[PDB]
Amino acid sequence: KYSTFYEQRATLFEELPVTSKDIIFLGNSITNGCEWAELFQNKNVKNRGISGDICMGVYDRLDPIVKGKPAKIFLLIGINDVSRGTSADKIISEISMIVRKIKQESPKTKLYLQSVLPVNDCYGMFNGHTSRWQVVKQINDLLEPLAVKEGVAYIDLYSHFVEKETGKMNPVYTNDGLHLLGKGYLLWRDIVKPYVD
Amino acid sequence: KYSTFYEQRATLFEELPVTSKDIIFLGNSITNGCEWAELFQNKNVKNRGISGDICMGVYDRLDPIVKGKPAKIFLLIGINDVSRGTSADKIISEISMIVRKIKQESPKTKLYLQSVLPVNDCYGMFNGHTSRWQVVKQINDLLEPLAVKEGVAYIDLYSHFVEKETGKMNPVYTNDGLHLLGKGYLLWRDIVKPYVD
Ligand code: NA
Ligand code: NA
Repeated sequence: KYSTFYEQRATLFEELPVTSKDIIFLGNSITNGCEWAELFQNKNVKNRGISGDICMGVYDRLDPIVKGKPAKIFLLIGINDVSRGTSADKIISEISMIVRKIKQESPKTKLYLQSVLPVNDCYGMFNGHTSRWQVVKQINDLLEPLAVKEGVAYIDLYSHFVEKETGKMNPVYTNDGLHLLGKGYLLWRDIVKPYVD
Repeated sequence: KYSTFYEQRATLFEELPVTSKDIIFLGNSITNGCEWAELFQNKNVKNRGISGDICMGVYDRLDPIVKGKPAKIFLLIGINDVSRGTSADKIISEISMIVRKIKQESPKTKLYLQSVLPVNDCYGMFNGHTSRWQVVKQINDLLEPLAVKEGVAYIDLYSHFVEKETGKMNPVYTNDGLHLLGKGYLLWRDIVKPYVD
């Protein structure tokens, strides 16, 4: 069901042009689930999220995005690779490939690496994801130095969504332990709005 | 997974305002899967689709849409009720409730009833949907008179997507027998673009 949905969205994305004014939100279902243009009241903000996507899935569909030379790319990816048992090291290594590809194909694009969001097992759903809540911090501990090493920005969403007493996502923003309710996207908007306009 | 995703999208929709200039695309995953504003290059076009949605699910979340008094509503719903074994009669009866609610809460809104799209069992997926491909025609045969009886428009997408020799969807537009590839959304755009601008 992922590969067919991936192909549906990816072939649609190849028909929608990307211009140099565009602000791209790129990632998996946490990106897919939002109406980003409405959330920011900005016609230039475009959704390139695909539910279920992994790091190499994003890498393989970069061409219709970088060929447009967009203004900004906000990237949030990785949690689905955690659910497959992939280590934080390999995930960082695959995110590094995405960063280098973008920097070489579109050097004027501003790239923003967003921290992987925390998860919570309290609702008993997506146990492949939520049982590995400790890996989220392992990834972000490596993701921020990668951003500095490559000269791109790092956005700490994690600290605003997490409960410091548990290390898991605050249940007020989620109904399944992984995805966001409307209130979760409003918090996300408040954090990244300065980077958008 | 449907009820949690339904709540995620519905609570997001309650935070996104609807204005009198807006053109709303309302329905299930076939509506959810498109970036409608990009497809028409129109900032006023907004996505209100929810994967898995049924007729009463649409009915129950009408308030944040009709309270904005939008300019146009394009509705495509029903195929998920077919997969649950519901008869065409009851589906038409529930679509009638949606039409009356919209006409009473926002009488200036132009409502466009779109034909249910054909399905195809050739890919062996979504057998609850694709095994009942004959019900699609039963619904559209009742849906067009309902549109005339209520003074709203009926848009025949079915005739452009179907193979006349089979009564099922042309496989060139789908990779699973139910959802659309990018080429399918381009055909949809060509059919309804006159009704949008
Ligand atoms: Na909750
Ligand atoms: Na096909």
